[PDB]
Amino acid sequence: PSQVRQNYHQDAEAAINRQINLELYASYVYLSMSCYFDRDDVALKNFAKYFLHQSHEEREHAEKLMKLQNQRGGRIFLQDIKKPDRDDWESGLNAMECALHLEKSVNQSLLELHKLATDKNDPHLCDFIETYYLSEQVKSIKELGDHVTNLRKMGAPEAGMAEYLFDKHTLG
Amino acid sequence: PSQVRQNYHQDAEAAINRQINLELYASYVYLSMSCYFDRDDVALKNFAKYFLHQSHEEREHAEKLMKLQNQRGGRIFLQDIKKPDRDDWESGLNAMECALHLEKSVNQSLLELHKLATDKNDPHLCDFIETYYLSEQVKSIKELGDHVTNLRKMGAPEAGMAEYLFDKHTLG
Amino acid sequence: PSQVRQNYHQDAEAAINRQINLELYASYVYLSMSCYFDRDDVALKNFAKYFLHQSHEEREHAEKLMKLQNQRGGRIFLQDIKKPDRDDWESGLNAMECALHLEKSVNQSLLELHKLATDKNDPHLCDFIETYYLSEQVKSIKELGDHVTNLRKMGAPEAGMAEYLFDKHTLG
Amino acid sequence: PSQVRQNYHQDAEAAINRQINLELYASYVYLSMSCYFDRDDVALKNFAKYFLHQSHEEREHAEKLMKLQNQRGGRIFLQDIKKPDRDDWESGLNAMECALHLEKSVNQSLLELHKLATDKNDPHLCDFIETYYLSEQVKSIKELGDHVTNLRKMGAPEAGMAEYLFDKHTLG
Ligand SMILES: [Fe+3]
Ligand SMILES: [Zn+2]
Ligand SMILES: [Zn+2]
Ligand SMILES: [Zn+2]
Ligand SMILES: [Zn+2]
Repeated sequence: PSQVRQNYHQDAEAAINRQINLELYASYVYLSMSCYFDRDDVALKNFAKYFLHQSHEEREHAEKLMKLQNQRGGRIFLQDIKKPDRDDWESGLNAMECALHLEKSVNQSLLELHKLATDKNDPHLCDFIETYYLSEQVKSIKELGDHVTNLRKMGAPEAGMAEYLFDKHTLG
Repeated sequence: PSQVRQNYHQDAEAAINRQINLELYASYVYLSMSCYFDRDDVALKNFAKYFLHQSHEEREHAEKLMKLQNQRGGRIFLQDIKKPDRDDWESGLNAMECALHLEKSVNQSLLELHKLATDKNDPHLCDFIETYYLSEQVKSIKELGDHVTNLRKMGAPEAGMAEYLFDKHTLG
Repeated sequence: PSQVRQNYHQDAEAAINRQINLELYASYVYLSMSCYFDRDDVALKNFAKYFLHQSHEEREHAEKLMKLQNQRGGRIFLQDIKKPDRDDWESGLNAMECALHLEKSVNQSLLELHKLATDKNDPHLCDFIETYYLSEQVKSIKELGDHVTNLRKMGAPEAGMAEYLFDKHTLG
Repeated sequence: PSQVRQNYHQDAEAAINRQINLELYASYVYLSMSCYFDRDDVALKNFAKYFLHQSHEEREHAEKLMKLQNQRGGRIFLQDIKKPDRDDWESGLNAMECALHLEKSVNQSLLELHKLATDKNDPHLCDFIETYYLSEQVKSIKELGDHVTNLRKMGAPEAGMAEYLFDKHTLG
């Protein structure tokens, strides 16, 4: 038992390691999206910048969880970061929809984590998740949903100027 | 009789209280519109900001009338603020048209107020309405009419990019 | 179902709309108080400023709840804002006592909201209420109780100089 | 007929000269009050400063009317400035009450002036009175009424500390 460990159940430790892997996976998905918008046959620089920023933020989310694990006396166990589900994201709209789907999955994992921490009466972990993760995810889900709504309304992907003007105004 | 009261007829007092209720109602209508444009399936941030600003301005219009009432020795009598006529405003264009209709109704109430004050030979009240209310309403009616013209001309609500580009250029 | 909605029960949505109506009502009560202290036969400018500030803060509390509702994929349903229970608040002390009573009622509604959100396992909503509403209400209840204690101790409303000197020192 | 005179009836000219005399009289009343509060057996410096400021403002009101008369091609005819009704004003409260009475009389003369100008279809004169005189008088009446309310509530003149603390806080 670690000298610092107190009120930190092994199941919470395991769940945090699973959450760290999920955050790194999301970063890598966002990186793939960012790479796709940089292709010469896609050529949407603002979409590329948006998703690269999202990748870096998710890397920060993972590192903050690692700090939490070490702070509570648990031991980080890293696992393979699986490749994203596709290399061709097909459009700005499609990419935003997939990012929405991803963000809601991460949100769902965090809610399961919070329920475990509440079941284990770990108040510190609950408040950590509440303060640094759940509100951020709610904001990001709302942002992505707004992006999808606007793109769909503009006629994306079929209306040729829709992704181009969205890239300039909203993401520029 | 209030120690300050002079040349201030009870009918004018009643009309001012009615005007205060109308100004608060308009604020609450604008608030509902603002809430509608913030929905994830509408997602027009500049329309939301515009109508929230309008709500705050109408709240200021009401409070200025309350100050007038107290200044003249009349007594403020507040009434229920009725809910707006709808929660779904259906489009930017529709919202602007309804706001135009509302602004002209408020204008019509103020003109009736000015006619009453002229009939009662209350010069101070007439000049107050003229200086702080009628010109503002004329400017706001003209602004909203211009907004409606531009949106209709752009093809709103059916042309998908019309509300989006109006939100960025005119209201941004 | 809204594209952003996740772990947000319809009962919580309804309770938030009820909370929005309660916050707007409180703003309107504070506005009426503010109007009363501005009367020429009351003439307590600092009491008027205090309650007007309180009205604006409660309007901000309502708008923050509206933002929450839209963020979680729920739909705002506005209701009539009922008029305050009286137009004559009779004294500074009486007004402070009524404001204390109001603040504790709002607090009681928020605690019921938090209990519902805990029953529904909605951690985000619980933390939102905890972070932005409950502590503010505790501070405001304590402030108002202190104001009442000081006014009662000074001999208000019967001691003529008590409300006057409280208006200058504490609220000035 | 003056080369500049246009739409300026002789009755309006006479009424303006009467108004100029009334404004100078009010200045001289305020001066007498100011002198009274400077007496060694009264010794209320802030009451003295208040009424001296009021005297200077009324002198400015008279001079603005003189400018109006010359601007419209009328001829100023000055009359004796009658002495104030008393040299002993007996208290701060009594002085404020008399000032309220004076301000309302001046207000009543201005409303009669506005009615004459409206009967004579002199829009410029009406707007001049409305813009520079009626609103100022409404503000001053409300201020004096508030002062009287506060002094009466504090127990003035019988409560010894009431005029002293009002002089420091409100008029200081
Ligand atoms: Fe003191
Ligand atoms: Zn994350
Ligand atoms: Zn208005
Ligand atoms: Zn509140
Ligand atoms: Zn004057």
